[PDB]
Amino acid sequence: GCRLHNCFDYSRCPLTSGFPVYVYDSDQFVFGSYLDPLVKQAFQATARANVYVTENADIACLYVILVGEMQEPVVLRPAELEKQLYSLPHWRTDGHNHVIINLSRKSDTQNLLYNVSTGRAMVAQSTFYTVQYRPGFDLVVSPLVHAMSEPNFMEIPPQVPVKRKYLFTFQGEKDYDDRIIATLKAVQDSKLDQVLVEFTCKNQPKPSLPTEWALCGEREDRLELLKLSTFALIITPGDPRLVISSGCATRLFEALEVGAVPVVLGEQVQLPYQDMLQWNEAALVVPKPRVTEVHFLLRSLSDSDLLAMRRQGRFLWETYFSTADSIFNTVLAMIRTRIQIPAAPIREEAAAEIPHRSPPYASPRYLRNFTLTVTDFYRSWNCAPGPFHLFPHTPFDPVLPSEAKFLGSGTGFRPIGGGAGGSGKEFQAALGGNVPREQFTVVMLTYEREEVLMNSLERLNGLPYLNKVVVVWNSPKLPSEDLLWPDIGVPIMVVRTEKNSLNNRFLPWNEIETEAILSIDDDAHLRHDEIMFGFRVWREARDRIVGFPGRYHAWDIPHQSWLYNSNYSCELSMVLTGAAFFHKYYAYLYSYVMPQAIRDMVDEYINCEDIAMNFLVSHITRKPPIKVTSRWTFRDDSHFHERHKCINFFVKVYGYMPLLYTQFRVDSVLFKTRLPHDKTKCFKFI
Amino acid sequence: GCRLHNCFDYSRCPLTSGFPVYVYDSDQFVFGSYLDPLVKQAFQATARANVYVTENADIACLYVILVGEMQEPVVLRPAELEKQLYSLPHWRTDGHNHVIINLSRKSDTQNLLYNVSTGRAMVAQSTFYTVQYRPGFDLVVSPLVHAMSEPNFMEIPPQVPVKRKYLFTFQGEKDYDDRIIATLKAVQDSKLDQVLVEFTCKNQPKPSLPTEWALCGEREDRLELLKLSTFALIITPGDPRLVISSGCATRLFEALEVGAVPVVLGEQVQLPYQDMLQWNEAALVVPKPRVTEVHFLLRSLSDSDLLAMRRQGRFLWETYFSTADSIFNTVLAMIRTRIQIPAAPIREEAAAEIPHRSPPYASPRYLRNFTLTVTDFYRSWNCAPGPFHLFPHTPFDPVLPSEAKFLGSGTGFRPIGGGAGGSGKEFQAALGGNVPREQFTVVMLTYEREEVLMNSLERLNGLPYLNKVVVVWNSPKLPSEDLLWPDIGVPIMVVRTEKNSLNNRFLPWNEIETEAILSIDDDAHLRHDEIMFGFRVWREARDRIVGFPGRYHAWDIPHQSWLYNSNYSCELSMVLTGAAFFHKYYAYLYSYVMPQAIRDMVDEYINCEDIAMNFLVSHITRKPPIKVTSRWTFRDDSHFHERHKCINFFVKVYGYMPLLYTQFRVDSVLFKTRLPHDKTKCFKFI
Ligand SMILES: *[C@@H]1O[C@H](CO)[C@@H](O[C@@H]2O[C@H](CO)[C@@H](O[C@@H]3O[C@H](CO)[C@@H](O)[C@H](O[C@H]4O[C@H](CO)[C@@H](O)[C@H](O)[C@@H]4O)[C@@H]3O)[C@H](O)[C@H]2NC(C)=O)[C@H](O)[C@H]1NC(C)=O
Ligand SMILES: *[C@@H]1O[C@H](CO)[C@@H](O[C@@H]2O[C@H](CO)[C@@H](O[C@@H]3O[C@H](CO)[C@@H](O)[C@H](O[C@H]4O[C@H](CO)[C@@H](O)[C@H](O)[C@@H]4O)[C@@H]3O)[C@H](O)[C@H]2NC(C)=O)[C@H](O)[C@H]1NC(C)=O
Ligand SMILES: *[C@@H]1O[C@H](CO)[C@@H](O[C@@H]2O[C@H](CO)[C@@H](O)[C@H](O)[C@H]2NC(C)=O)[C@H](O)[C@H]1NC(C)=O
Ligand SMILES: *[C@@H]1O[C@H](CO)[C@@H](O[C@@H]2O[C@H](CO)[C@@H](O)[C@H](O)[C@H]2NC(C)=O)[C@H](O)[C@H]1NC(C)=O
Repeated sequence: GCRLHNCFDYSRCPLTSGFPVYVYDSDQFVFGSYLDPLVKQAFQATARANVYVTENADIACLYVILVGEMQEPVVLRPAELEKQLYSLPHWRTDGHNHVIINLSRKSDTQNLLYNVSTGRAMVAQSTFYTVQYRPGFDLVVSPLVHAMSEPNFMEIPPQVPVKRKYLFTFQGEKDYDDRIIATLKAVQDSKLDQVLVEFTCKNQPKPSLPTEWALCGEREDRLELLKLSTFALIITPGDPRLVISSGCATRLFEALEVGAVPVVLGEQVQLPYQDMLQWNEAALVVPKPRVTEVHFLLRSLSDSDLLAMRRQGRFLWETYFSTADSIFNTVLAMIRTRIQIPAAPIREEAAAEIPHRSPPYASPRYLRNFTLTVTDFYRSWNCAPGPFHLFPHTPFDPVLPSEAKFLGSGTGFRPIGGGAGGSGKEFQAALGGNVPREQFTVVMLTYEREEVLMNSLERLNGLPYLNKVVVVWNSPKLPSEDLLWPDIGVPIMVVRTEKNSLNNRFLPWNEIETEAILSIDDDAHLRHDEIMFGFRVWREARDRIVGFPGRYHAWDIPHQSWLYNSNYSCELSMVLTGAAFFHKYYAYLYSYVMPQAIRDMVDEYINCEDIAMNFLVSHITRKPPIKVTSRWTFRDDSHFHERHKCINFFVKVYGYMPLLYTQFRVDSVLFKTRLPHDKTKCFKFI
Repeated sequence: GCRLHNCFDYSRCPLTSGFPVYVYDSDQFVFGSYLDPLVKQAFQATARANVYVTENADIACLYVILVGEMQEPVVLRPAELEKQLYSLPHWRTDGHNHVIINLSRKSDTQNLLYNVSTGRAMVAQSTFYTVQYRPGFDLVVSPLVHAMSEPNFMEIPPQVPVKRKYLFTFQGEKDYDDRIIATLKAVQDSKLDQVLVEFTCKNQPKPSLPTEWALCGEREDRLELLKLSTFALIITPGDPRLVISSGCATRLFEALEVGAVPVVLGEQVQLPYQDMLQWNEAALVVPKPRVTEVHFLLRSLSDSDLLAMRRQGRFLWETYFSTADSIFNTVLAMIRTRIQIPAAPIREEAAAEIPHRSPPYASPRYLRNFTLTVTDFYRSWNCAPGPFHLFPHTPFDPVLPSEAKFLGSGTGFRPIGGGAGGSGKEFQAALGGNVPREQFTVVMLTYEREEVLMNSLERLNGLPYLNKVVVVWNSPKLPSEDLLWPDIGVPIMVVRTEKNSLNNRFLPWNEIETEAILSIDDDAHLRHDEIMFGFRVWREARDRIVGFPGRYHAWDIPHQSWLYNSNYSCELSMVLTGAAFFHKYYAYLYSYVMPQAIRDMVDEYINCEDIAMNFLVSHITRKPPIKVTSRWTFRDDSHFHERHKCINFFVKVYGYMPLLYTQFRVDSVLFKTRLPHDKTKCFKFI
């Protein structure tokens, strides 16, 4: 049988040449008129927009043809479908480097390609029999539910409380069948916990494969019961030759959508994208012989583990299942990863520099292409943000051991005291730490404050590790020609914004040449020694927000909602970006991967952009931010209530509150310490 | 073909009943006299010692029979081997729940079971043809190299420098053969980098399977060249029916032993334990068609990624390959995990309490059995310490979100201000944080200091969150009957040590009922408010060492070695356990999973136990410790030089320096802050 090492032509697909894809126009072939119109429409829309797609058929590494779900009843005959396949313009003789895509939307009994010879082409679909599944070569994909429609998070029930009305539920109609039915009916009768198990359909059943449990009713009927259940049961078909069915995949989709943790009875099943995804992290898979132990097992699991499973299922669904675009990207990424080609680089925000009248070292980029696609496979596919983009830098890059900088990897390192260590002097003379030398860029948002901007920019004169200052001009009116900008020793670049928005401060501007960004308001007052210590801390904590202003979130018992609080406190949960360090990676994520609703809300209130970034970074890392110094001030009411509303809405969007509390801040080691006369403090006041 | 869902009897193996194993005595059967004596000897030794093994054949979930590598030439005939198998006492009719183990030591051409019917039994061996490999049911295991011998880490070359003399090496003797040979010879001729590739054996080749590259010379000859090479090339057999061979596994073993990163040409191969292990993290697997791109790919990889690969290979080798005991444990663990049964609990240090003459809440235990074996599969098998033990607690347990304690999971939580937050008062009245309420236990080592012990114990009177005090009596002489122990409000338990050793303070005593341990010398002076703040920080940082005394390690340029330093410094790398918090988990690891050489050295110098624990915790987490307060003192020369030697030896044992620098310490949020009169500081002096 065909495998990737004896039916794929690698000569078309060099490692460095990218991943050019050619998509056939199905309207120019007999398939087009018989396709289900919504599938055709959505697929054409997503293929038109995809970055990998090319019109140049001669350079293509992969060819894509949509044969799709066809209208019922299927007019086309298998032999004539085969005849059309073998007649495609670039189906040279055997169809190597072709993937045939057949997306399921409405029918769970259609098996077009069962009697069709596909030569050397790969097949991506949701239904497979053992005689036509080739592991590692074929792809199991999710069904296309939301075609020409959007899934709204507002209708997804919240992740908490962990326990819902029913422990588990099942609805279906149709050797272990009798055993399973008796065991689950006994569980229902005993009433140790509330369950709702039905083995007949009240609403007329949907047509099904011969030995499969049929879906009951409409999609809206099922979600109503699934929204009330902690777990969702998925019983696999009794036929041993059936690897995966569209019905079981639909059940899995509907369970993951509303947060019911799937419980699969039967290990022979191949779940969608199972080659890349660790489904054990999001679903429980149990052998049918162990059905008598399912109730005990489900009762044994802890709340936090169950909640982690629910969260991982939400991630998987949103990233790979929810839209046609996601399905197409997942197919392309699976094929690209199998043949070890890196993802396409993520786009930067090109900007126009406003001309004005008045040594930087840039961090290296794109050093881990192959490592990220092949070596870090698990993190790439099972952790946010996902595998679809290649970033120039990443805060999770492995660091070298302490010895390497002395034994052959010292390029760029600046040890303290040459490796002997030392006191304040040796500390102030070198960055030290566990990573090479580095600079940072200041990003400043300004609006109708033309004079304070000059003063604040002048205050930045002489910062030791400053690469450049980026001034984001938000006002509709351009700066005047008579405005003399100060000479602070580093370039000042004024970038023109296409529209007025607080989200512009987190745009990944092309002008930013450093991993580190210092985000500062145009009227903030920071001493040089605070900035430098914060930079060192961030160098030690690259994946956190490291900043000066602190806030925390509080629970309102009478209303069972969250409140934003800014009193002085002994514990914190947010560090405002009015003065904070963070990695540019998060700017890309904020601008292009974070949900659109959050940015739209930021625009609506012209407020809460810092809260959104804290939400994002806590969601990614599951760690709180770092408070750097003792200061709390750095110098309306509706502006204050808007933030309570922002917090509540963001909780709705994410499904949970990602913020976490910290009960400590950081200071320099020898801060306020009584030293011997030979020693010197690291900082005079910090 | 047999699969686990149609040839395994789960009725013998309930989830809660453990994993009882019965091992046949091979001496009582015709196999025994023909076995290779060293394989037989080592296997019997390890089976005798294993915790899962039982002599009660009626309760056994699994049955193990060693047919092993046989003496060459093989006298026994396949039919007679089959005859003996089907005659085993508990081979009922078909051999269900049997695993046949055939370990390879000396021969790479022996294929005993090729013409043998095994019924429903599983087979664990190193050589498989496609007609006799059943994925998910059979096991690919490593060869038994170190039989009745020990692998010494002293002969393993250091992980750094990353680049060695040769970029890659190959030695072997014997469609892509000509392509590969020409490409690699061209790489050698071009001399962009130094390589040594030989396609004939200078020393007589070892016998090999028909289409396999034969091993050259003796094992000692190969390691000499492998020690000098950054990468090691592994070319798979040309026969498409050969899944895995003992020779390729031997090559992989030898590469992983000395830190040469394997480069495998051919993706059809099944590497050992590949169902559980992510080999992509430790090896590069490349299709043969891409041989022309191998040189570019190997040159592209960065030093840190290559070093991470080397470290992961070291972990995998030491955990699963190195000894016969490890191989047997891996086989048992793979089978146990496939059928979803938890690992056996790790042993505690039972102790005798010395009687003496003068509310605790215990943390819950064993709450994540199924989650750890099935849900956290990847972390369990691909991260240290490994999957072989079940721990009562773990510092990496997931934490709940902020909302859960208010919406149905509030059991044990003590929010600050009821969720509204607050100032010093509300802070001092509740623990707060992100995890439920908790206590800590004090562990105190004493020796010939009978009086200071009384005073120090008296100082502990009134600690708010103290569960009990454990006094580890090291002196050969017992405490006198006239010694009146103080009444400090909590139990004092004096535990008798079986021998005098500093390693006794990290023994996981049965008396310790808490996750947190406060390790304090019997003469240290700590104020109550320092201890409490440290406890809160640790509650926030459960996987770190959190403590007061700080030290750092320095590089000695003239000798290219490490030095221990205790001057005042602006950066730190160690927190001494003379006053520090840590998780009991690390006590289990120190006592039972850490290498024996380290503990033997601690005994030899009667010094350096704190340095060892810092090494361990940094190795596990790859994060530095946390320094809690500003104080540096809490009140011989050879004792000081011994520690330089300890550091160097530990670096030899681990293969690298795991310590990392930190340039900051932690303090309370409102420490030294000017508050409004309504607010109050969290601590008066901290
Ligand atoms: C410093 O701390 C104090 C004490 O925590 C804090 O005072 C609190 O402020 C909040 C917010 O203004 C108050 O809670 C509100 O009370 C009003 C009625 O007075 C309600 O209408 C509010 O409910 C709305 O908002 C909710 C979302 O937050 C919705 O779910 C709800 O449906 C309503 O739309 C809300 O309950 C609270 O009563 C006071 N408490 C006291 C003791 O004064 C103060 O704001 C903090 N100061 C700073 C600068 O942070
Ligand atoms: C405070 O800091 C100072 C300055 O760093 C520090 O003084 C240094 O102490 C070290 C250790 O005593 C000295 O280094 C040694 O020097 C002797 C010769 O004087 C050598 O024999 C030593 O080499 C042996 O040890 C090595 C392993 O460490 C082996 O690899 C080697 O083969 C030898 O066996 C070692 O080089 C160093 O010279 C001084 N430096 C100065 C400027 O004095 C002091 O110890 C620190 N104080 C405290 C309390 O930590
Ligand atoms: C890693 O991938 C990046 C992104 O594709 C590569 O950067 C491109 O390199 C080509 C060839 O030099 C240039 O023409 C492009 O302009 C680069 N793109 C960007 C965004 O800079 C990079 O060469 C790759 N590095 C490797 C393979 O080592
Ligand atoms: C998780 O595993 C532990 C360890 O095997 C179980 O603890 C044992 O439980 C049995 C039955 O109650 C006792 O007889 C043993 O003494 C316990 N061992 C120890 C070391 O305490 C625990 O019951 C399991 N929890 C589950 C399955 O929920």
